[PDB]
Amino acid sequence: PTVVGRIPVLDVRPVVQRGRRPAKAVTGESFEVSATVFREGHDAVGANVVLRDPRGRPGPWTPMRELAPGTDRWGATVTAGETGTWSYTVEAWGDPVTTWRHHARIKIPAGLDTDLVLEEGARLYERAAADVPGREDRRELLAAVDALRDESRPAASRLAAALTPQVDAVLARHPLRDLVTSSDPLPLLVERERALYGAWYEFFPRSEGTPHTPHGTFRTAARRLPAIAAMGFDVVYLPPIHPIGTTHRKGRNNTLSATGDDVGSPWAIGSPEGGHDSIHPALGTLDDFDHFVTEAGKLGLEIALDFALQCSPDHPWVHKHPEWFHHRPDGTIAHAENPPKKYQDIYPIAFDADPDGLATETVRILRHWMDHGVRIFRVDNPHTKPVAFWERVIADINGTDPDVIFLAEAFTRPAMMATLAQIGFQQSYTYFTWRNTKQELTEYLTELSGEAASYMRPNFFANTPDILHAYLQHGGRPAFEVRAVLAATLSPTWGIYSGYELCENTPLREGSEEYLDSEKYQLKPRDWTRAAREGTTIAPLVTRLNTIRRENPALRQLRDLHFHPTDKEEVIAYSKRQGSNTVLVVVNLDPRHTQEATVSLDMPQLGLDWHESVPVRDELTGETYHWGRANYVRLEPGRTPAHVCTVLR
Amino acid sequence: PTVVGRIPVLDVRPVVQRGRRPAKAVTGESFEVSATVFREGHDAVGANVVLRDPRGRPGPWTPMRELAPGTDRWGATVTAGETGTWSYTVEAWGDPVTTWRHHARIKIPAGLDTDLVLEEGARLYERAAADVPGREDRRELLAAVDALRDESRPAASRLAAALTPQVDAVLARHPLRDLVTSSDPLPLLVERERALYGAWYEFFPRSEGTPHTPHGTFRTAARRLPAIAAMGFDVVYLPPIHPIGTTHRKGRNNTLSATGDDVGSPWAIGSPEGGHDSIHPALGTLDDFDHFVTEAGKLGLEIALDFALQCSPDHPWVHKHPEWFHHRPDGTIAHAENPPKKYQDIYPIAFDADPDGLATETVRILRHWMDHGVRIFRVDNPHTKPVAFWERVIADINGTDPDVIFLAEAFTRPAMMATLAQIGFQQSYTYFTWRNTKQELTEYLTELSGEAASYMRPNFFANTPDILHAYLQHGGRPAFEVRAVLAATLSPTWGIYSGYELCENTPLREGSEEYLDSEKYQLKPRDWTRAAREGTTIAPLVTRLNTIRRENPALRQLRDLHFHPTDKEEVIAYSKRQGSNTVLVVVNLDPRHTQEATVSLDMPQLGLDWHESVPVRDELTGETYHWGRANYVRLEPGRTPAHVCTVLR
Ligand SMILES: OC[C@H]1O[C@H](O[C@@H]2[C@@H](CO)O[C@H](F)C(F)(F)[C@H]2O)[C@H](O)[C@@H](O)[C@@H]1O
Ligand SMILES: OC[C@H]1O[C@H](O[C@@H]2[C@@H](CO)O[C@H](F)C(F)(F)[C@H]2O)[C@H](O)[C@@H](O)[C@@H]1O
Repeated sequence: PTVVGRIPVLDVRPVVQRGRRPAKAVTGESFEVSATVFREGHDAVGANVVLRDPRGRPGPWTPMRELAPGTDRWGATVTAGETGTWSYTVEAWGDPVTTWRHHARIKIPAGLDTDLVLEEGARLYERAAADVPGREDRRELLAAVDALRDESRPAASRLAAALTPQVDAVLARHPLRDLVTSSDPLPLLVERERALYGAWYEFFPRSEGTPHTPHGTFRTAARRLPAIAAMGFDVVYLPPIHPIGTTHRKGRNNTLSATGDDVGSPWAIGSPEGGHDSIHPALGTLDDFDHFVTEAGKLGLEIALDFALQCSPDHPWVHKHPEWFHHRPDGTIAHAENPPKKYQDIYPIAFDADPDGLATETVRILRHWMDHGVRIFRVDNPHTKPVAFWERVIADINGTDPDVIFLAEAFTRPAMMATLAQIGFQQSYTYFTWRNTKQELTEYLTELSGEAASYMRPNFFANTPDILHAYLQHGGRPAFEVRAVLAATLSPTWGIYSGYELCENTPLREGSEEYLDSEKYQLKPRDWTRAAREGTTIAPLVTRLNTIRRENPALRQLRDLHFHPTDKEEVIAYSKRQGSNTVLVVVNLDPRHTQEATVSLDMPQLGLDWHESVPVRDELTGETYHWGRANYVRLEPGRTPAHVCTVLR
Repeated sequence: PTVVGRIPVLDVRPVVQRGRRPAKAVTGESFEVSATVFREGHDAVGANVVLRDPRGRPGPWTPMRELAPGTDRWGATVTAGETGTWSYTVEAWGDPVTTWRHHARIKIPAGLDTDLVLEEGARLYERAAADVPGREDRRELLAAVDALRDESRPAASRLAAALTPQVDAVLARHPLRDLVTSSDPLPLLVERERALYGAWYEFFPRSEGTPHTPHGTFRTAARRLPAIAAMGFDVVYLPPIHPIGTTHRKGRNNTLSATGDDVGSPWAIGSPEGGHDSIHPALGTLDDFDHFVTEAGKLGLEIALDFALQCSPDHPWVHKHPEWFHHRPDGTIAHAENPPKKYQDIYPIAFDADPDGLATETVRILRHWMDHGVRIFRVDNPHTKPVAFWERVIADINGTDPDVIFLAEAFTRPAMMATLAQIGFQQSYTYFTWRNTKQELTEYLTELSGEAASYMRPNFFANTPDILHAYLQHGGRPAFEVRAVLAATLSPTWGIYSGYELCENTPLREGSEEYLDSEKYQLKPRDWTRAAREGTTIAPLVTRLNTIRRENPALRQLRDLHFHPTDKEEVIAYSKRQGSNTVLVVVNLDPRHTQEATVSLDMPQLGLDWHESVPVRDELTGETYHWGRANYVRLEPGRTPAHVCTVLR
């Protein structure tokens, strides 16, 4: 038994961990299946992709083409349908009809062995007709056969009868395939739309309180939900909603000792009041939570809860399950770290004394919140827990509830980030916030939209409670507008942390990416009404970007992305396409100076000829333009961060 | 059962077709095994390579190192021993001692609960001691344990006692490994030295005849062997030695009609005198062949026979096995092509009617010649036969006779060239002859010496009966000198086709790569004795190159090769290393003009400091130099084509 088949079909992609983990897609998402296909001798090959659904049913006829001359690399686009575990194969084959046509087209005008050549053509078309199911199609081919054999017609006429468009149509759909050879099937995990596409909004319920009761509840925080939905978001992500420890509770601005009314960090989970399956008593009850979830649902918002597998020193687990922690010789548990950051208010979990107990309890907790309508979890720092632990937990949860989405908050080295996605995380945080120059952005998104897209779905948060980039610090509102445009148009999933709209950008100190008076350690009431009235919010820009995304399919996918040359380092241009929808974006990365540039569009990449010019509408302003191979732009920060254009019919 | 283990160890390389074919080596050859290794959290990892021989026996302790900071890619060099099928795995582990040392070196000077840190180190060293077999090593570690625990001593000195070199030595030999995780085993095929290293000489026995009998015999051809051994060759490759057909026999200079005593192409195999298992009547008998093989052995020369699976029209197979050929509707068999080259004198084989019969007869023929001492086969145009056919044939033969070496003469596209090597071919012809500028050679050898070396062993023929490159045509003798130096020093296997050393360079016509009056179609008597007497031969240079290769282990391997910058386009520099042997080569690629250049060596790549300088000897001349960071060279065509220097010790 040979490893290589009759007609070699090798190195089928996409592939994850040599086939041990599935490649990823979502419903309706297109992606390219490719392979290395060739044969011995000089005759032609063909190839096609067979995508099988969870019941094993093959999809449509999907012929491949060679992707570049001389490479023997073949590819075709396939589209994922319903959710579940799919599989795909590549089939390679001798293509004798293409070979014969190429030869016949030369030998017949030349008068070389024309009777022999034409009879050879007849015998091929006969064999082709054998595997054709439709009688009318069979007759079309038999007609070509009989004309090929009609020795009373001129040679050129006999040949032309075999090359009609009606003949071609039958053969494109039902080619004569010699020596059909398959690859072994590769697995494909198809998940719901929201795993790839969605806009995310993060906020702290406790900050949305009242004059008499500053600490918000689920009842009072539910009042933010309409504004969040009105901005076009689809997911609300909440920091931990559990009780917060008192022992070593942190004070305002990440100081070591809390005083008086200090609320502590939500990530210091657990107290006598309860742990990960409990509600912070100042937020209300489980019933209040259900109400909040119902109200979010009515507005088209899904809740994403923070899952942080760690404990305050006051968490029940500390005495109920001591072996879930590493104890030093004197009995103490060292507080967690993420150097040079220190987390004195929490203990990390130890996994090697009782991995089964931890896993059982972890999925019990997740299933608790799932029963209260939470189908998305934002997983805090998963790279500090064992990789195989997440693999097991996610397979367990998705085994009964495949719609549950896990988002990996792993800001770490590339190997770990990729692995966490590959072992099951539906979504990943990225390096987005640390990619701000044109080169950084171009390089990173080429990586994300390239091969990584077969296992990773990026969630572009333009800020988070722990990340205020110096770009925003130094650039002010024009920088906030640029990052929102970039995040919203470069990834099918993006997000902001509340306060981004107001352009909050005062850091803890120079050189830090922490906010001053961080909301992690104090209530932060914000005057939303005033900001709206005084126009000191970019909420209208955020709203518009999400509307443009909702209306343009090209912006709801990841893999089709192309960067176009510009003659200015500060100006970046790119396009994305999905079917007949084409979006073209031009961004001035300079938040402080006006930039004019020439944008030289890669026209064949837009599916246009170099001479052509197309109508475009800038969806940020309503202005229309006619663009071609080279277009002038002038972008004034404060007035215009970018052009976000749809190509018009 | 999770796909990732406790400590992630991923993407072990080398790997060939995802583990379905083995990576390759030869006895004594070193190469890097690598993997992606990391863990959760911030603690240290360690890794090591377990190389197992054909009987399952593990090699010595082989710890890996991270190859580049922040990449989590780890590697180690291993060395292949005896021939057979080996396996390798990578083991990954938590390295608690490295972790503890790093923490202790910081915390002890700062006075941060030092009693606790030191008691944690004592318990680690206690664990580490329990496993060490050596009783002297054990008491050394437990001595450090006691020092660590002596509370009556200063903290710094308690720690310092755990960091002594004699403690380091023990733990380098027997580290404490936590949570040991292993990759799945990958296969390694180890083959004999000749598969990677050897110098080849191609000649036609019929051309080495006599005045009274111009058509050479095996007995007269044997008298040519001493001069071939004296040039330092190891392998003598003979074109087909079988009867040659008369039907459509080609005439001199590849004319379509043979006349009179035209001997025809040896590749037009078969007549009623016999086929692939027979000897051409004019060469003699099988006994004569045996004499020729015996004489070759006496001189340290192995025979490589040409295997060409194709037939003249007079081959007995044509009527005995008509289904081994593709017939046209009129019953005729179209002659072979390799467009636009036409081979009117032969029929190609068809494989899909009786593949079992063809495979069976093929290995029978090979085994016949193997019984007569032929353990190397040069396989003619394997890419016009099914890839799976060769995979089967090569597995069948190497199954009983693993020492047999197959060389693929596949001048074709890269995917097929690579696949043929991957499915079993021990050696491959290459694009070498069409790589003549510094960039071409640099790029091509970077490819060959990189990842491809895990499955492909290159045989650098500077010429063949079908390839007289324009570089040789225009450059004359000095060009022949350059190509010999390049071929012999860039690859551990190289070869020439006879007449190369006489600098035969007259093309069939301008822009052709065929020789005028090609030996493929006529007897080519060469007056070797006169060429030697008159010095009109570069045989002494060839002899010198082969002696240099025999005396310098660096030139007998492929993977270690580094190119060094020079400030002249026409001058190329490179180095190769194997243990303490280093060879530095500088070549003037201009065969018509003298070239002066500055050669800026990458001293770190030579294992030297940037300021340092080292004694070298140019093994072509005997002249000694002192070379360092930047060296002047002056290379003069016909006098000094190159420097071939060994670094002196
Ligand atoms: O309360 C513990 C810890 O909470 C925050 O740190 C978070 C950290 C630990 O869970 O994990 C991620 F990095 C995060 F969620 F992004 C952080 O917010 C506070 O920053 C930290 O000071 C506090 O000690
Ligand atoms: O005798 C047939 C054929 O022999 C030579 O061609 C060889 C070819 C066909 O076997 O395969 C390789 F490419 C080779 F061995 F390198 C060729 O020498 C002659 O060139 C050709 O003219 C002749 O018809």
